[PDB]
Amino acid sequence: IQTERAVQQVLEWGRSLTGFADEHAVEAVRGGQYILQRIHPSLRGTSARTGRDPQDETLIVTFYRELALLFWLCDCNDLGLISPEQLAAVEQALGQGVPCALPGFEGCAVLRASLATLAYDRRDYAQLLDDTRCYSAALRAGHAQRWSYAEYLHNGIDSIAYANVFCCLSLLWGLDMATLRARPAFRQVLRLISAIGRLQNDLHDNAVILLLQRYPAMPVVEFLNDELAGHTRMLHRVMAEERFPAPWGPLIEAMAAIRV
Amino acid sequence: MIQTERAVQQVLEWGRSLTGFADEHAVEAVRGGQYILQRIHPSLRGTSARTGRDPQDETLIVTFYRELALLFWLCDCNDLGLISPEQLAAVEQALGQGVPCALPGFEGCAVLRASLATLAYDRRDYAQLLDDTRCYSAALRAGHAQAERWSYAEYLHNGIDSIAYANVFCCLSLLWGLDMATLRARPAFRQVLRLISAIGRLQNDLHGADNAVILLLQRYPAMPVVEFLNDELAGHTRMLHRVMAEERFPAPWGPLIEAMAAI
Ligand SMILES: C=C1CC[C@@H]2C(C)(C)CCC[C@@]2(C)[C@@H]1CC/C(C)=C/COP(=O)(O)OP(=O)(O)O
Ligand SMILES: C=C1CC[C@@H]2C(C)(C)CCC[C@@]2(C)[C@@H]1CC/C(C)=C/COP(=O)(O)OP(=O)(O)O
Repeated sequence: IQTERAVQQVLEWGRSLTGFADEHAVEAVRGGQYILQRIHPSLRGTSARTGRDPQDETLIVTFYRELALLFWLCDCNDLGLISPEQLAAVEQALGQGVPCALPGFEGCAVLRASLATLAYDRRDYAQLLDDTRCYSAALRAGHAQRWSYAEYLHNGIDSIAYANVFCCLSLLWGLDMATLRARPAFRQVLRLISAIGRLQNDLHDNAVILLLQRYPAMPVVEFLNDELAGHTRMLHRVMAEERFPAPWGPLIEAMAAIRV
Repeated sequence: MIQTERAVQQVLEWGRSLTGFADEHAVEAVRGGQYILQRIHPSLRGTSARTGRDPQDETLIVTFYRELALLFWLCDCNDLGLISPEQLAAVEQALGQGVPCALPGFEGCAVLRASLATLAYDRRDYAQLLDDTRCYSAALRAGHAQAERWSYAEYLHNGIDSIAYANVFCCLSLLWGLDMATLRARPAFRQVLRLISAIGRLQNDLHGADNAVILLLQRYPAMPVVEFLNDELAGHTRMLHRVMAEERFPAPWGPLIEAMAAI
């Protein structure tokens, strides 16, 4: 599959989601192509064991649809694209992997049914449902926020959705994240790359704003930038000290620079 | 409960086998240790029938106090350069690997470590203590190494290890059979561990070796450093409270974490 075929396949499915915008499909495919391209070499290697082809169109489009779903949900929250009633119904459906009870959101059932069918290790599917609920809640709790930088960063780590991205990749290509999750070190890296992602976004409510409202005289911009530097170094140190199975090393690095 | 001065003397007797050990190390260890044991005493009484570990066992108590004195002494070895870099490295090897120290003047290390191994209710806790000892050691040196200054993030991550709460909890679990090795399998438990440790680190830096306050002030002179940290400390406390509520950890973990927050 090239690019517009993927974009159109994501867009076609998006028509079954009220509030879906073209950009949700376009940016999901662009970000998704970026990640898959950076981990391709590592993937084809594991392809021997799993039997999951890096170029499998079905797997690629499903991965892109999950990314589009994440972008769409974020806008639904930040921009009120759909009603609060609709959002609650959609989040309930996506979090349990069942059809939405309200009309105009058939895409939820389609995507989740697909993920269940394609899950290499079904434990990743349950984990994805879990990450979806966490994500939904972090978007809501953050929108409704008095917040300390610590609490902000803790919630932001879940609202950035990197955990969901990793879990979807594991689900489709059999990357055994369900097993790697048991290692405290892996969990640590997950938190760091996510915080990196959250800071990069807030810098590019939001961190900068939150700290400015509270500390008018604080160089919040440089501070937050040092924080980003700080987290990146800690990520590297742990990446070395620990040795994660392909394609996790290139994947984590890919996520760190997705600011391209 | 062994009398205070009798415990101090027992800690001091062992401490005499560590170059640079000072009376203060034993005295402060017994004071902090008694504070902790008194606050979790009712709980330990409750688990004693199951474990066979008596809250008033002098051997267990003195051993816990000696580990606390060890941590105080190590902090000073770094902070005041009581021993040479070569001697500190050898001490870290013995305490972090559980082997005899290759250099003379530190017999107390292998002695305390051997007692802990022998006394461990669940031997996993001993290996955990060795791990926590390595983290604590590395953190003391990293902090002291702190030129290119650390980010607040890097500081707190390191201060979480340098505060030694993990070590204290692990030693308690080893001695009184508190099943920390199993509880550590729960993500929520590991989170409260990082939380209570960050809390202890912030409180220490504010109340009264790189310091959070002097750190943020040298890099961000204009920012209201102290105000910020006090806000971050309240933030960690709120997070801790909610997790402790959501999750209902077996006794004595609730009282133990509560006691550390107030110490
Ligand atoms: C919109 C996005 C497209 C997909 C893309 C991938 C490929 C997953 C790589 C990471 C970035 C991204 C998810 C990208 C951005 C997603 C999104 C709009 C983030 C907005 O912030 P978020 O963490 O959702 O919380 P908040 O609502 O912004 O507070
Ligand atoms: C490890 C120590 C022994 C036990 C003691 C109790 C009894 C729990 C009371 C709280 C302190 C402590 C945990 C104590 C801590 C030793 C130590 C000096 C903690 C401060 O961190 P440290 O590594 O010294 O870095 P810094 O010098 O504060 O920058």
